[PDB]
Amino acid sequence: DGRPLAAAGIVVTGDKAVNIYTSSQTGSIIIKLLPNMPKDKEACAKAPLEAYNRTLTTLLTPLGDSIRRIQESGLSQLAVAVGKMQQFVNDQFNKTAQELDCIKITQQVGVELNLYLTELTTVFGPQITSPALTQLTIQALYNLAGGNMDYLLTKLGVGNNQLSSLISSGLITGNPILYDSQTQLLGIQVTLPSVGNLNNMRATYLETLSVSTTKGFASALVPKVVTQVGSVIEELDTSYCIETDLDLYCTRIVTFPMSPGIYSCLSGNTSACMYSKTEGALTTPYMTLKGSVIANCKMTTCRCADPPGIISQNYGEAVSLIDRQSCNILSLDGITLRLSGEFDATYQKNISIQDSQ
Amino acid sequence: DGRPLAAAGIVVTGDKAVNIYTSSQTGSIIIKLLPNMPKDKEACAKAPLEAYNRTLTTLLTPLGDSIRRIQESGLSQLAVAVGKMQQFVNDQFNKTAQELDCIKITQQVGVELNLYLTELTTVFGPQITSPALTQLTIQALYNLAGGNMDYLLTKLGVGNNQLSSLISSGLITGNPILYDSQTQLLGIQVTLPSVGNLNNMRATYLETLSVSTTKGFASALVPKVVTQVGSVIEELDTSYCIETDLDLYCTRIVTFPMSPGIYSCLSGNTSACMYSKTEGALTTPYMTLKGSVIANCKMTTCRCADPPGIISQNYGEAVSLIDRQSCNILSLDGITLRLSGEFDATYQKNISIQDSQ
Amino acid sequence: DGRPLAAAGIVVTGDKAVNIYTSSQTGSIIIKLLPNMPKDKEACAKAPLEAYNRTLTTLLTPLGDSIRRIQESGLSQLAVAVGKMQQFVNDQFNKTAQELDCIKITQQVGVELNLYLTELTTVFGPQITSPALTQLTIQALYNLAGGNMDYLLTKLGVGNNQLSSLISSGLITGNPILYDSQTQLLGIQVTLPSVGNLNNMRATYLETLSVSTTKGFASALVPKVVTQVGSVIEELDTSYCIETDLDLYCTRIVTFPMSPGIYSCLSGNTSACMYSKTEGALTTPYMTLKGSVIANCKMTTCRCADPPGIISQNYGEAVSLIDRQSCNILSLDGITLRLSGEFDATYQKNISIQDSQ
Ligand SMILES: *[C@@H]1O[C@H](CO)[C@@H](O[C@@H]2O[C@H](CO)[C@@H](O[C@@H]3O[C@H](CO)[C@@H](O)[C@H](O)[C@@H]3O)[C@H](O)[C@H]2NC(C)=O)[C@H](O)[C@H]1NC(C)=O
Ligand SMILES: *[C@@H]1O[C@H](CO)[C@@H](O[C@@H]2O[C@H](CO)[C@@H](O)[C@H](O)[C@H]2NC(C)=O)[C@H](O)[C@H]1NC(C)=O
Ligand SMILES: *[C@@H]1O[C@H](CO)[C@@H](O[C@@H]2O[C@H](CO)[C@@H](O)[C@H](O)[C@H]2NC(C)=O)[C@H](O)[C@H]1NC(C)=O
Ligand SMILES: *[C@@H]1O[C@H](CO)[C@@H](O[C@@H]2O[C@H](CO)[C@@H](O)[C@H](O)[C@H]2NC(C)=O)[C@H](O)[C@H]1NC(C)=O
Ligand SMILES: *[C@@H]1O[C@H](CO)[C@@H](O[C@@H]2O[C@H](CO)[C@@H](O)[C@H](O)[C@H]2NC(C)=O)[C@H](O)[C@H]1NC(C)=O
Ligand SMILES: *[C@@H]1O[C@H](CO)[C@@H](O)[C@H](O)[C@H]1NC(C)=O
Repeated sequence: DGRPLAAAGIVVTGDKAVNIYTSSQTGSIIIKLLPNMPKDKEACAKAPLEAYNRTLTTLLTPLGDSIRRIQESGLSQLAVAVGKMQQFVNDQFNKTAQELDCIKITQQVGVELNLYLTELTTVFGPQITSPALTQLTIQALYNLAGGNMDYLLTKLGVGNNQLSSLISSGLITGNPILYDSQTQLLGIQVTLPSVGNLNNMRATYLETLSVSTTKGFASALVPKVVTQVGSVIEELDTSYCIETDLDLYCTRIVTFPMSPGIYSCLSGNTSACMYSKTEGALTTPYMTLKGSVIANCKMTTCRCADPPGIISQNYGEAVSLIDRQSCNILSLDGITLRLSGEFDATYQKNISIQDSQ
Repeated sequence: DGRPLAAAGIVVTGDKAVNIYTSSQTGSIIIKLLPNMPKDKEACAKAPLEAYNRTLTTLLTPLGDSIRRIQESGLSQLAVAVGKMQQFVNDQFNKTAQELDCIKITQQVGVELNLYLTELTTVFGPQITSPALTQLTIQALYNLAGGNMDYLLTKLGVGNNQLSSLISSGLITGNPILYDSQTQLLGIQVTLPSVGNLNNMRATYLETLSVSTTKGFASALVPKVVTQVGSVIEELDTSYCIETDLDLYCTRIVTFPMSPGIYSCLSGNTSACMYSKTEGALTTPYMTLKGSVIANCKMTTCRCADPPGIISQNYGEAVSLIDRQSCNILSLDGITLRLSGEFDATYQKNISIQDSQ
Repeated sequence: DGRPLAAAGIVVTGDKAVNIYTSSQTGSIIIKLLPNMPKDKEACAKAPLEAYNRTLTTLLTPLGDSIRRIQESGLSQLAVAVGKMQQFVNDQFNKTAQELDCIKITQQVGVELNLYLTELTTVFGPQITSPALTQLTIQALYNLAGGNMDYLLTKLGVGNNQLSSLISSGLITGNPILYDSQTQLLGIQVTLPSVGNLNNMRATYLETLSVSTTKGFASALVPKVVTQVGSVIEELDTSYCIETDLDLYCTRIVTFPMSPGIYSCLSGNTSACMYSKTEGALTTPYMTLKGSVIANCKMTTCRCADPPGIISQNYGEAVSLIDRQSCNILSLDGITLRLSGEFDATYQKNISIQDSQ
């Protein structure tokens, strides 16, 4: 649509793609809670494994239960000394020899065992923590697509330029359907969608400030969201769509035709537009948008606190932009928005080993 | 309601129960961050404990802070050698004897400790992580109910058939209200609802495809949601209800009467139904629904690329109901949708010990 | 607004402040996954470090991947025995000596290393888990504001009495934008608002019960949400606002004027109020509210099961409140709610060390 209509008081808040989808595809992820241990060097490993396999059931038990409830619905003489004493220390040192191995080995098994639990909870946290559907971690999906993400999406329908969008959409969800307390096995059931992107159709979001022109009583009449494919341009009933920043995942596409004037305006012309005054006294002659503020500097007073100055707008402008680069600290008769700022920080740890005696 | 009206163009997207609820019940979970240690074996335990108790405060300090901020508002001669040498290795080995014990005991205490923290954060993750109200993990609800779930639900009003529903609802939440940094004590305050299920009442969500019948311009006129108790059938104002898959958790029940024609239609008859044509050119003739895709295959070609052949229909039917069995790949003109798919995967870890000497 | 209109059937569900906001401020967190280790005492720490630095990549690799995808778019003789024997046990014990140290040190480096991963995932869980925008944990904000929470809120705009609110708002979000697998460095980009609290303006939520007065058909006509600055009282279009419990974070303040009758009513007068009867047969004559229930105890028989009694209002009252203090178990012809009740429990762990020999 462009923004010549900006001068008409019509501000474009957003433009987005449109797609039809279905939660038809499906999949299952079967988690193996007890890691695959090496053959027999367990006598040592038995210690930590127990602690682990314990919290494990201390954790999952409830999740399991719920799953159920839901589903239901003398040189010669003394020389003897050297004989014994010598053989003895050998035996002792040997005990100590391997006695240092078990420790050395359990030491490692525990740590590895511990890493796995936090890894596990990090990845399937949602599922581990609730019986209902839940968003899937980026890790989970990936594993599910056996590291071959290119493959999965292609099956799903979207391209890379729709991954985050898809993710945030909250369409790819999963849930715990099985928990073998004895084998320590967890069965999650993912649910993917089959997005089918329409084409060359884009929904466009519209917002309107109280412009004067006709009079400071003016406020153009247009819909909130309109879609269009070619010359057609009808009002889109978004009620049937999940709406991400970039895409619009709709189950259906119900729409409505609009006055000929409306079309005429929204499409290049400005005059066609029909203002009016439903607005109340208290309505604010400015609005926020993408970390910026679009305001009818004529209707009020655009005072810029940082670069001192009044941000005025001559005729033809209809509405000013005011953003990070134009001004740095706006003030619109009552409030004071700060249009710029930063913060940096680092998160890190310093380990401190305590020597011993 | 049934589906004779499917012939009329009235597709029924869903049926759900209805219950009034009140966030009146309440509870408090008081966590003890430092595990109950055994009395005396400490000297060894102090090392790991310190580290843990350290990160504990590193994690909870901020959370603690916010809570405040929020609330404000020679046979004889050489024989001697054997005497000393002997007694000596005895003492030394004995040192090494118990010196191998501490290492063994802390080795254990560390792992147990470490596990408890990831357990702790998995269970009370939301709470530990934000001062506001947050969904309760299944594990926490359970603990709170002292393992006796049957008891709790009984008090909340619901039965097992509503457990998943409730959890999904988001009505059961908790928030931190206490954090003794010295004692290492965390105080969560749970808030449970008091759902009182209405009886024999059921809301039914309706949707409508552009049927022809009257002319390919047709499209029945009916509410989007209607509740009913026996012969009574009015429009439901869902604005006052958390909407779960199987249940509707409302705070009130606001409804409106409908045209006698409407009641006639929705209730068996089909003739009473009054169509119209408010739809626009771009409105798609096929909606989507739980994996399948209902569509007016009369209104557009429904080619199925998998088992080939046009899914057709004719007279009396109204709309096709392309299912997964029926077809594996729809093609409603311009947009091909997968209606079936699958994926499986396994999550498991292979520990890999290292040896010593 | 008060409650003299409570006699008119107008119940006030809530009162909230109003503020303008703009996601203009921005910040960046840069995590260091591998802790700062001590100089050359690694030989020992190398073992656990390996495991840790492994699971790290195991975890972050997908996240790192998605980020890319998105961004692309004989006294003399035997005396000799004592000579060697003695010297030997010395050397041997000494090995055992320091062989007991590495085990002591890695014992620690492990636990520390293990905690930092769960801490890390606890803190930047959302960010680690998804490439899209996600709520920031309290611990992250804190860190970002260098422990100096007061300064931050000052820059953002709200006061301490708006922290809880702000967090809940969900306006403060962050998202990964960089994962240096080699250095093991994560790069989160936070986004904070710049709420500019409007002043003395307040949005008042209104709801109405079917009062009789006129007749058990009455049902006053008033908006759902009205704002008011001084004597002005127009209807608010909350459409443009995030709605917290305490605050209303809007992007704009659209409003509409209301009949002079309306104004007259809402502002003290009761008569001016224009009732009607759009209500259906099935509409309930009582609502729920913050753990209590406002009801027309004249329309239905209000009976308190617990403290027995027939809660009943009287001419001019028009409605009743029924608190926890008032009653414990309310009964509204059909349903019974638990206006009160509690639960308490504790969560804690008991470590059980295993002895050795
Ligand atoms: C490694 O070096 C960093 C330097 O950035 C150290 O960071 C500092 O450590 C303190 C203590 O953990 C951090 O937390 C503090 O917590 C108290 C709560 O009692 C709070 O009042 C302080 O405001 C602060 O948040 C602190 O953020 C941080 N300070 C600075 C100037 O960096 C880190 O501790 C070192 N690693 C280790 C293990 O010591
Ligand atoms: C981990 O702990 C679970 C907890 O039960 C163990 O599972 C039980 O195993 C015993 C013996 O194999 C069975 O009699 C039980 O029926 C199992 N389940 C329950 C609930 O008791 C599991 O064997 C443990 N795994 C390891 C390696 O120790
Ligand atoms: C060294 O040898 C033994 C073994 O430790 C000592 O006798 C006690 O034995 C019991 C049972 O194992 C242990 O609980 C005690 O700790 C041992 N005491 C000591 C001091 O270790 C014996 O007393 C020791 N003798 C020498 C010379 O060190
Ligand atoms: C865990 O760490 C906390 C924080 O350092 C310790 O708390 C201190 O405890 C001492 C003794 O009770 C008090 O005098 C201080 O006032 C406490 N400081 C804070 C900030 O609470 C706590 O004692 C440690 N616990 C253990 C078992 O090590
Ligand atoms: C942690 O693991 C990563 C990946 O396994 C290691 O990264 C490699 O680092 C070497 C140099 O040390 C580079 O030559 C490789 O190209 C890196 N590979 C990848 C995939 O990044 C990293 O070295 C490990 N860090 C430590 C301290 O062991
Ligand atoms: C600690 O005691 C409680 C008793 O209420 C018990 O339930 C719990 O299992 C014990 N802790 C451990 C780790 O067993």
